[PDB]
Amino acid sequence: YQTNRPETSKRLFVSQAVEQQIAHIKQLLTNARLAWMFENCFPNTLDTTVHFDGKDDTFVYTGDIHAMWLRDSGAQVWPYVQLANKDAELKKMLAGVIKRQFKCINIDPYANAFNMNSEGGEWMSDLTDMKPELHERKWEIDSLCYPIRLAYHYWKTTGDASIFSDEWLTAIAKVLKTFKEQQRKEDPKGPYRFQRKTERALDTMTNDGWGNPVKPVGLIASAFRPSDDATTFQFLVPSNFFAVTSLRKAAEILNTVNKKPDLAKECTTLSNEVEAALKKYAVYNHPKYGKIYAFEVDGFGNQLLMDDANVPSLIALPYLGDVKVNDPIYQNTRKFVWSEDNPYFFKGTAGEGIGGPHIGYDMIWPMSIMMKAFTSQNDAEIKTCIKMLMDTDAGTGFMHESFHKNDPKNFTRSWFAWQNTLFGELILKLVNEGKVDLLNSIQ
Amino acid sequence: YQTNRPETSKRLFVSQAVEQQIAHIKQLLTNARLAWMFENCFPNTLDTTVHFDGKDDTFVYTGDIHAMWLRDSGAQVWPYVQLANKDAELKKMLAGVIKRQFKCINIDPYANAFNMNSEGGEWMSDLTDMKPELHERKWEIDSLCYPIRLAYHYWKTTGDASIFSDEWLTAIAKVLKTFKEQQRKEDPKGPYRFQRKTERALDTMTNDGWGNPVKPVGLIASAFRPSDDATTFQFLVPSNFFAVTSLRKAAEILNTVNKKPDLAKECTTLSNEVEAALKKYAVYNHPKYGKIYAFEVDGFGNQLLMDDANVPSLIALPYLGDVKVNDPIYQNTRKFVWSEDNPYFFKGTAGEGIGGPHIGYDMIWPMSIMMKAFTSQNDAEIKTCIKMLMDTDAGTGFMHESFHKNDPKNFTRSWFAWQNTLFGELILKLVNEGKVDLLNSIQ
Ligand SMILES: [Cl-]
Ligand SMILES: [Cl-]
Ligand SMILES: [Cl-]
Ligand SMILES: [Cl-]
Repeated sequence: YQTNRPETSKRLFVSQAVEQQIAHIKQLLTNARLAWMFENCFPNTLDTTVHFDGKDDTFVYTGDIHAMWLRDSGAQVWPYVQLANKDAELKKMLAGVIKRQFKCINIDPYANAFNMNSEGGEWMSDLTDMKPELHERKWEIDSLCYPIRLAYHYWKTTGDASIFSDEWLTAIAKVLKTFKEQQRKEDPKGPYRFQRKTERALDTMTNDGWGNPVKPVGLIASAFRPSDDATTFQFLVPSNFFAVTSLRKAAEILNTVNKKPDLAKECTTLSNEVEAALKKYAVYNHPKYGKIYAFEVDGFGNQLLMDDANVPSLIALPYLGDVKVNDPIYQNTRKFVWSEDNPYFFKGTAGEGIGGPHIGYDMIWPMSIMMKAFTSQNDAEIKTCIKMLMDTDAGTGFMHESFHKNDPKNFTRSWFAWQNTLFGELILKLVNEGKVDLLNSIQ
Repeated sequence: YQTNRPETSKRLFVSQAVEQQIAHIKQLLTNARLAWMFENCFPNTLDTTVHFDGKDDTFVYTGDIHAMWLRDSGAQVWPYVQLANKDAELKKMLAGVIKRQFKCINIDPYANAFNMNSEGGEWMSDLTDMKPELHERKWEIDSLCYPIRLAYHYWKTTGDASIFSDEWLTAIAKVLKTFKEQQRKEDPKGPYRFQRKTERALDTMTNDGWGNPVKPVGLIASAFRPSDDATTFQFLVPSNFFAVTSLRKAAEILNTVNKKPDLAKECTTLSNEVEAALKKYAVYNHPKYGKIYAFEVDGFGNQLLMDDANVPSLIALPYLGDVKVNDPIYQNTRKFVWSEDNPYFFKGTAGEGIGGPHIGYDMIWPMSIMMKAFTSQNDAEIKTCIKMLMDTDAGTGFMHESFHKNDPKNFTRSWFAWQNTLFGELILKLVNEGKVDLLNSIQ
C-alpha cells in the first residue's frame, strides 16, 4: 500500500505533530487499507493546499477548485487545532488561516470564495457587485459561521486571543450587519442581488436576482446553500441553526477578550431571535416520522422536506453542536433524511446516502455517510459507514464529492481537501474515543 | 373614444358574426369606456394574429411574441366558437386552428411554441432536441390540454367531427404516450431533458436538465408552468386537474366519433389514475384556511402553497371546469390564494391580485383579476373586478401581461391577444347571463 500523498519534498506545509499522529494511528489500526486511506486523507490539506507565509497569513485552496472558500478552509484545518499546543509552526499556520478569513470577510461579507491576491477570474461577469479579490460572490450564511467556529476552537484550545484583533472587530460587525440585512425586514429585495448567465438553474436566483419571497419572521435568508446551489426557500434551516451557535461564540469572545459588550449583546439578542423563529417555523409534523426539522422555509408557511449532503445539513446538526444528538425532533429528522421519503436520498448496488441537486440524481456524497457516522450512537452503524466509505472510493484512497449509487467509478472531484480532512477527522475521533477495536474488526 | 382596433384594411381576419356580436354589446352597454375596451379586446385575435389560408389551416400568433403557443391559440379563439353555426368562414377558420394544433402536437408533443414554417429562432441553441419548426420546447402539460378543450367545444357546438381525422388519432396517441412518459414510473429521467444558458433561473431546469425529483405516485410531471417558468415540484396541480378533464373529453370523442373504444378506455384509465393521485397528494390542511389545494407537489410529501396568475391556475379550476365552484376545498383555496399568505399575491395603490415569479415581485397580472370575476358567485365582487381591470390598463384600452401594484403605467406586454380575448369573453359572458344592468351601473 504505497501512499498517495505527494513526495515529502513537494508537500506544501509539514507539521511534525500531524506526522506523529499519523504514525500513531497507523500503528493502532490493523486494517491496512484503512490505515493507508487515513494517511492519504488526514494531511491532504497540508500536503496540497496550504500557503503559509511564515508570519500572519495562510491561504488555503479547496483542492481541484483553485480558490479559497470560507467554508472549506474553516473545515479543512479543523482537526489540526487539537494538535496546536504540541507544534508551534502548526499553531502559527492556524492563526494565519483565521486572520486571512477575517480579512476576506472584510473584503465582502456576502462572498463565499476568494483569490489569494486580485487575480479576478471567470466569475467577474456575474450580475452582482464583484471585486477582483473575489473568486465568487454567492451569499451563504455558513460562510460567515465557519471562521467564527474555527477561531473559537483555536482560542479555547490554545488560549491565544491575539487573533481577535481590530480586523476581527471589523469582521464581526460586518457579520451582524449582513445577517440583519438578510432578515429582509424593511425591504423584500435589499443590498444583495445575484444572477449569472448559466445553464445550471441553481447557479442564478429567481425573481430577477432577489430569490423566492420571504415573510420576515426573524430568520436569516441565505441566497445559496453550502452546496453552492441557490436555496428554494431562503430561510435555510441548518444554516440558521449554525448562525445561532456561531453568534453565541462571538458574544463570548466579544465580552471576554475584546470588552466590546454592545457588539456582544447584539450577537446574543440576534441569536435568541433566530432561535425563537426556528422553534416557531422550522418544525413540520410528519405523518410517518413525527415532528421533524424542515430543510428550508419561507415564513409564509412553505416548508421543504429534504436534506442535502453539505454541512451544515440536517443530519449534521449535532456534529456542528447546534442541537444535542438526543433531541427527539433531531432523531425523527435523522430517520426521515436517510430514507426514500427524502428526494435526495439514493440507494443502489454500491451503497446509499444523501446527495442533492448540485450533481443531481443518484450521486451519493461521502460527506453524508461520514456525518451519519459522526452523529451515530451505535457501533454497528458506525462500522457499516466506515466500510461503505472504504468501498466507494473507486480504489483512489481519497474522499470524493459524489459517486454513483450503482458505480463508484463514476465520481466527482478527485481532489477535495475538505472531504479528506473530514475522513481523517472521523477516524481520529473514533480512535480517540476508544473504538479502535471496532475499526480493527473490519476485515 | 376612437377605437384602438386596426383600420379595417389591416385586419387579418374578419368575421361577420363577431362584428354583429360587437355591435350588439356596444348598443347594450351604457359605459362608453367599457364598450370601447370590449370592442378593442374581443376581436383582437382576429384583427391582429390570425392567418387563415382559406382551406384547412389557421396559424395564430400570440401578439408581441411572434410564434404560436398551443395554450394561447386554444384560448385566443375560444369565445368565438359559440358563434360558429351562424358564420361559415368563422367556422372554417376555427377548424383550421384545430388542425394546425394537431399538426404541432404531431411535430413534437413536448413543445409549447411553434413556427408557421421552419424559421428557427432565438431558442434553437437550447440544450434540448430542437427542430426549426419549433419556436420553443418547454414541456407544459397544459399545451396538450388546450387543443383538446378547443376541439371538444368546437365539436359539441357545431357537430363537425371532420376535425377528428387520422392526424387527430396520431396526436391523441402522442398525448397519451407523453403523459405516461411523464409519470416517470420506470425512468426518473426520461425522454425529455431541457436546459438553456440564461440569467433567468426558471428558464432552465435543475438536476442537469431533469428537474427536481418526483416519486411516481401517478401524477403527470410538468417541466414548466403555463407562465413558461420551470416548476419547483413537477406534479403541477392545476395542470393535472386539466389533464383529467381533457382525457375524458378525448375518451368521449374516441368512443363516439372514431369508434376506438380501447384507446378511449386508455384515456379514461389514465384520467382515473391522475384523479386518484390528486385526491391523495394535492390537498394540504392549512391551519388558517382549512383544506386547500397545493400548487405543486413532488410525490415525496412536499407541497408548494401559492398560486400563479396563468391559467390553468388554482383560482381558475372552475373556469376550466375541473372542479365545481362550490367545492369546499376550492373555496378555501380561493381565500388562501387571494391573500398575503400567498407569496405571489400583491396589493398596492392601484389594485391587488396574483402574479408569479415570471415577472417577479409586485407585478399583478390582469388574468388573475379576470379569473376572480369568472369564478365569482357575487355581483358586487364581479363589479369590483371589472372596475379594477378598467382602472389598471394605463389608458391603453387593452389587457396587459402584468402591471405594477403601485403604478399601472409600469406594465408588461402591450399586445397580448390571449388576455384581450379573455376580457371580451368575460364581458360577453356577463351580458349573456343577464348581467348587463350590473355592467351599466359602473359610472
Ligand atoms: Cl427572473
Ligand atoms: Cl433575548
Ligand atoms: Cl468486515
Ligand atoms: Cl361605479
